[PDB]
Formats: sequence, structure tokens, C-alpha cells
Amino acid sequence: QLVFRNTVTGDVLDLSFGKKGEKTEAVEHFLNTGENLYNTDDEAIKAGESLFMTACSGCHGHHAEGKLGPALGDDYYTYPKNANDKGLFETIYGGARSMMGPQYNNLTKDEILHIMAWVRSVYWGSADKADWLTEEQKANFKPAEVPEDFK
Amino acid sequence: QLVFRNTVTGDVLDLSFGKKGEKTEAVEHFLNTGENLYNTDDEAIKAGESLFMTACSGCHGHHAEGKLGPALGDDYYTYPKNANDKGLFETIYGGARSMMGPQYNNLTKDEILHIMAWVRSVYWGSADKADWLTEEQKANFKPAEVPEDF
Amino acid sequence: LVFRNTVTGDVLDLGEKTEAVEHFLNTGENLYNTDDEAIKAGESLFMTACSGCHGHHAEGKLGPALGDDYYTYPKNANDKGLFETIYGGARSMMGPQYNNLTKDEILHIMAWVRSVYWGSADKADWLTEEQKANFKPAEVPEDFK
Amino acid sequence: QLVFRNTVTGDVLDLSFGKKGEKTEAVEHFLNTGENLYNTDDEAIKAGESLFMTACSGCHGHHAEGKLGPALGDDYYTYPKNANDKGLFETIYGGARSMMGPQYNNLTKDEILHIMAWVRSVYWGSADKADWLTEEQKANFKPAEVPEDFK
Ligand code: HEC
Ligand code: HEC
Ligand code: HEC
Ligand code: HEC
Ligand SMILES: [Ca+2]
Ligand SMILES: [Ca+2]
Ligand SMILES: [Ca+2]
Ligand SMILES: [Ca+2]
Ligand SMILES: [Fe+3]
Ligand SMILES: [Fe+3]
Ligand SMILES: [Fe+3]
Ligand SMILES: [Fe+3]
Ligand code: NA
Ligand code: NA
Ligand code: NA
Ligand code: NA
Ligand code: NA
Ligand code: NA
Ligand code: NA
Ligand code: NA
Repeated sequence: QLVFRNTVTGDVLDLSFGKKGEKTEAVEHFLNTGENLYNTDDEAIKAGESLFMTACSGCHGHHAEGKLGPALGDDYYTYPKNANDKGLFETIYGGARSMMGPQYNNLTKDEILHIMAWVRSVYWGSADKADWLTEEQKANFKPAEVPEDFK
Repeated sequence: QLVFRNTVTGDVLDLSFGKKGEKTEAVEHFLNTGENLYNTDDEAIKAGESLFMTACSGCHGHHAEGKLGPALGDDYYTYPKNANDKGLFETIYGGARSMMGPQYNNLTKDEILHIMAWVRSVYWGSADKADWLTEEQKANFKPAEVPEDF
Repeated sequence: LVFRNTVTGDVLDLGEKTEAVEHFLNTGENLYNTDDEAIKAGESLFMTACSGCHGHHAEGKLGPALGDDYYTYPKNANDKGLFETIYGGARSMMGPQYNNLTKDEILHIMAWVRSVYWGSADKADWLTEEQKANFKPAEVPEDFK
Repeated sequence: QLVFRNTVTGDVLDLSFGKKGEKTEAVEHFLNTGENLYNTDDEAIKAGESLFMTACSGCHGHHAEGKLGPALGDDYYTYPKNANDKGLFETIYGGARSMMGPQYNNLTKDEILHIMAWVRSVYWGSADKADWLTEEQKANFKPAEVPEDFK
């Protein structure tokens, strides 16, 4: 019985709100466990890259290096819960401050998990701060390519 | 095909960018004529509403009333060529200045024509400044409700 | 003169007023546009209040470039309009300045903003026709085109 | 030796340019020790308030609650060195990422210390995490109220 909460207000997120897609295995798994099955799925990561460019790149940069909103590929966080997949989904679904609007009406839950897998795949921060990774994944993790513009 | 120019630099746009698919009838007609077939197709306009909310509403508002970027439903334009569909397409595809980046990597040319059709559908400006409309359309054009957001 | 919000069109509520502020409230004309000392002071206030969002050379960053002849709001090509936009704010991040800055400080900023203009004389609606005829555009910032 | 380093790059900060202003007691003392004399000066806190509204509120909110940039009054920091006065000065002076540009051309070093004193005055986090406070101040610490806009 997971309690999903708004990143800014702490209000409960009603996950039945917003754009309905097919009720996929990744979404049912996520609603039960806060684990994103697409983190390891190369096909899903590819589809997440394309959804991030459409929905996110204008504010976060085509390499998640940050532009108007922050870098999403680094181990620095505005909200520390965004280091884990339950928090990241909450921030995307429910929105945060200012121009970071909720995406519940723009994207299905399955599309958000695709985008989330892609955001994790381009990570260039330290394994020690990667809360979404298992101890096994950390031990075997190489930081991805830093974007130039991250300085 | 016509020559499509970048709104900021005046340089020619590469419309062949990407490998998402082959041109739709609407896209091939638009590249030849600058006319957007979706402007009068209610189904195309609804798909464009959803595409606009996902790609554009963060910076231009959920009613195209403006937020970080300008209102798109009014009859003033920062770039007056955006009152016609050729200009509008060039601005979206190629980008403009500051936070208005090019969309050629975010959206297919067909999705952009879907978005443009929805943007024209919500216009609340005068018929006389609506350069994308035909005289038949201008005679029967009634402005959309001005959103209370703006 | 009646002063209106750039976005809503609502009245702006506008004392120990300077000559420039009294002249501005009666005419919509900014005396500081030709006062080199006032343009220097406006540079320092612009860097404090504006450069974070509009850049150190008014080239644009969060908000638009202010030195070019493209406007989001066409009235910002005249000093009455520009004053309304700064005083009363616009959309999103462009908040009202009426509590942060005096009217006199705003006129200093506006004088500096006009001093770094790099667009066309034709679109410079704050210049008289004789100022246009003797127009000397400022350098175009490297981070703009 | 007290060396000031850029929050993003780690490069030594050059303090000889920007808005020169005047060498003040508070600035000389801070460049020698990393201690902000303005922190306990109610007159300086009031001046810092007006400088923050003019220079900072557009991105950080009128109550330092966050808007486009982070909340500054809470006890979570994107960059944990900002919990001390040396780190906070470095981030303000030399900037951070995305839209947090350097402020050394916008403000004198003295103006920055005024803003910093005001930011510490509105702090609503825990005494345990307020590194800039002496242990007298921390044993006597009363956090400011949480502004509504923080949510
Ligand atoms: C501009 C209109 C934006 C779009 C589109 C998206 N984001 Fe965003 N985001 C933006 C800002 C201005 C901020 C800071 C807001 C705040 O409350 O401080 C954000 C924040 C995020 C975060 C938090 C990051 C952290 O360090 O904690 C995440 C994870 C984030 N945004 C993700 C994200 C994704 C995946 C988007 C596409 C669906 C997306 N954002 C769109 C501005 C904008
Ligand atoms: C924030 C990251 C933005 C996103 C996402 C989109 N737009 Fe935008 N747009 C933005 C700004 C800051 C500006 C002004 C730029 C300038 O050079 O003045 C714009 C401008 C436009 C225009 C020009 C309108 C005019 O008056 O001439 C159009 C037609 C426009 N934008 C459309 C648009 C569409 C359809 C988007 C989704 C695909 C979109 N923009 C995204 C900021 C942002
Ligand atoms: C970030 C928090 C900002 C600060 C501080 C200032 N401005 Fe701004 N400005 C900003 C945005 C995001 C926009 C677009 C808003 C909109 O409603 O479309 C603006 C807009 C302006 C304009 C309009 C320009 C036009 O082309 O019509 C002007 C003249 C303007 N801003 C001036 C300005 C001055 C002088 C400031 C210091 C007092 C200032 N702005 C601060 C974002 C931000
Ligand atoms: C908008 C153009 C901004 C203005 C004006 C100011 N700040 Fe800012 N700040 C902004 C963003 C987008 C961020 C996040 C940057 C990042 O690298 O993550 C910041 C960050 C800060 C911080 C870091 C806080 C932390 O948790 O570590 C501080 C201390 C900070 N900003 C202070 C600050 C002050 C005092 C300002 C007025 C002089 C100021 N900022 C202006 C965006 C913007
Ligand atoms: Ca958190
Ligand atoms: Ca034009
Ligand atoms: Ca106007
Ligand atoms: Ca640190
Ligand atoms: Fe980019
Ligand atoms: Fe809205
Ligand atoms: Fe700059
Ligand atoms: Fe505010
Ligand atoms: Na991060
Ligand atoms: Na970050
Ligand atoms: Na328009
Ligand atoms: Na407009
Ligand atoms: Na302009
Ligand atoms: Na402009
Ligand atoms: Na914070
Ligand atoms: Na903090």
C-alpha cells in the first residue's frame, strides 16, 4: 500500500488521475513496489529517450545537462527523494515548483517509467549516491559520459 | 519543395532530418505549398491539442495564453511571418531565440503540423490579421473565447 | 497619463518625486535617455535587478534580449510601455518591481537599456525622428546571434 | 590558508573584479576567517532583505521558499558546503549550474554578506544542521517560521 506524495506540497498523489494507457506489467509492478522494471530494458530506454526529447528536453537539455530546469544526470538533487525511483516518479507525475508542472495529463504512467529508465541510463554521477541501483548494480556500474555543458 | 528559412538566422532548414518515418500526404503537400491540410480536420486538431500539452504547454500555457514564452492565440506576433503556416512551421522546426529551441529533434514534421492546426483552432484574434485563413474561412471565422489565464 | 499592466491591462497605482519621475508621469518621456551619468547608475541597477534573467549584455537568458527590435509586447518599444512592464511585471518569472525599486531607479534602468540598443532606428519608438537620423547603434552581444 | 573555490569547477575564485564597492570591516574579516559579522546585526539583516528581494526573489521566491531555484531557508542543500558561510559566499559569488549565474558583477562583496545574513535570519531548518551558528547560538536556536509558499 504505497503512499505517493507531491514533491513540494506533501499532498497524496491520486494515481488514477491523468492520461490512461494500457495497464502494463512495469506500471503494475511500480505501483506495488516503487521499482522501475524498465531500468534494465534497452528497448524501453530507447523509447524513453524519444519521450524525454518531446516532453523534457526544452527545459532540461537534450543530454539532461540542465537549461531552465536542473541537470537530471548528476548526483546533485534539488529534492533528495529524486535519487530513488518512487521519488522521481512523484516529481514527474505531480510536478514541483514554478515551470515544473505535473505531467499526469501529458504522459501515461508507462511513458513516465520509460522516461525514468532513460534518465537513469545517462547518469554520470557516483554509484554510492544512485539509490535506485541494487548493491550488485553499484559494484558493476560505470558512470556514463558527462555532457560538456554540465562543466 | 519551397525554401524554408530559420526565423533567427535566415539560413535554410534541413527538413530531411531524422528517420521516424516517410512523409504523410499532409507533410508532402505542406513542403510543396506551405498550406496545412490539418487546419480544418477536427480529428487532427485533437491529436495536436495532446501533442501541444506534452511539448509546448510548459512554456506557452495550457490555453496558449503565454507563460515563459508568448501567447500564441493572439494576433500580435514577435515574428510577423508566424501569422502564416510557412513562417509558423519554420519557427517551431528551427527554433527562435533564448528558451525557444528547435523542435526537429523532438517532433516529426507531421506532429508539428498537428500542433499548428490546434494553435490556429484556439485563435482569439481578428480575422483580418489571420493570414493562414482563406477568404471563405475569413467570412465564416468567429474568434475563439479569450482565455481568462491571459 | 493612465498606466496599465502589460498583461492584465489593469491600472497601475503609481511624494518626494524627482524631476525625471514628474516629467515621466506627465509625458511618458524619460529625461535620463540622454544623461550619461544616469545611464551609468542604470547600468549598476540593471546588473542587480535584471541581468540574472536577461543577461549582463541584455542578450537574453531566462527572459528575452532587451537590446534588439523584437518585442513580446509591442508597447515596450516606447518608454511608457517599458516602464509599465518593469513596474507592473508581465507573465511567469517577470514579477512586478514596484516594491523593489523606486520609479526613479526604474527610469535609470530604462535609460541604460535604451543606451545598449543594437536594433534598427525605424523600430526605436522612444527616439524622436532627429535622434533616429543621428542613430548610433550599440555593439551586438557575441552570445545573441 | 582560506582559499575561495568555485562551487561548480573547484577553481580558485578571483575576488578583484565585479562590483568593486568599498573595502569594509565585514568583508576584510570574512576574507580572513569565513565568519560573516552581519549574521547578528539586525540593521544589516534589514538591508540584506531589500537586496535579496531585488537580486534573488525572482528565482528563489520572496520568502526564500524556492521558485525556479531551490528553497534557501530549509536544512537540505543541493551543495552541502552552503550550510557554512564560506560555501554560501562561493556559490553566490561564482555561481552554480543552469540559471544560477555568478553574482560578482551584480553585487559588491559587502552586499553579498548582507544578503547572506538575511538568508540565515529566515532559516526554518534544525539547529543541528545550521553550521554557521556558534554552539551558544545553536543551544539558544529558535528556527524562523516556514512561509506558506514553501508548501
Ligand atoms: C519547463 C517547462 C520544464 C519542463 C517541460 C520539465 N521540467 Fe522538470 N523542472 C523544471 C524546473 C524549472 C525545475 C526546478 C523545479 C523545483 O521545484 O525546484 C524542474 C525540476 C525537475 C526535477 C527535480 C530535479 C531534482 O534535482 O530534484 C526532475 C526530476 C525533473 N524536473 C524532471 C522532468 C522530466 C522527466 C520532464 C519531462 C517529462 C520535465 N522535468 C519537464 C522545468 C521543466
Ligand atoms: C520553453 C522551454 C519553451 C518550449 C518547450 C516551447 N517554447 Fe515556443 N517560445 C519560447 C520562448 C521563450 C519564445 C520567445 C522566443 C523569441 O525569439 O522571442 C518562444 C516563441 C515561440 C513562437 C514565436 C511566437 C511569435 O510571437 O512570433 C512560436 C510560434 C512558438 N514559440 C511555438 C512553440 C510550440 C508550438 C512549442 C511546442 C512544440 C513551443 N513553442 C515550445 C519558449 C518555449
Ligand atoms: C527572472 C526572475 C527575471 C527578472 C529578475 C526580470 N525579468 Fe524581465 N522577463 C522575464 C521573463 C521570463 C520574461 C518573459 C515574460 C513575458 O511576460 O513574456 C520577461 C520579460 C521582460 C520584458 C518584455 C520584453 C518584450 O519583448 O516585450 C521587459 C522589458 C523585461 N522583462 C525587463 C526587465 C527589467 C528592466 C528587469 C530588471 C528590473 C527585469 N526584466 C527582471 C524574466 C525576468
Ligand atoms: C534565476 C536567474 C536565479 C537568480 C537571479 C538567482 N538564483 Fe540562486 N539558484 C538558481 C538555480 C536555478 C539554482 C540551482 C543551481 C544548481 O546548481 O543546482 C540556484 C542555486 C542557488 C544556491 C544553492 C542552494 C543549495 O541548495 O545548495 C544558493 C545558495 C543560491 N542559488 C543563492 C542565490 C542568491 C543569494 C541570489 C541573489 C543574490 C540568487 N541565488 C539569485 C537560480 C537563480
Ligand atoms: Ca525530498
Ligand atoms: Ca519576420
Ligand atoms: Ca502591447
Ligand atoms: Ca559541496
Ligand atoms: Fe540542448
Ligand atoms: Fe496554465
Ligand atoms: Fe552573461
Ligand atoms: Fe513570489
Ligand atoms: Na541529480
Ligand atoms: Na541536479
Ligand atoms: Na500571436
Ligand atoms: Na503574442
Ligand atoms: Na526588444
Ligand atoms: Na526581444
Ligand atoms: Na533546499
Ligand atoms: Na537549504
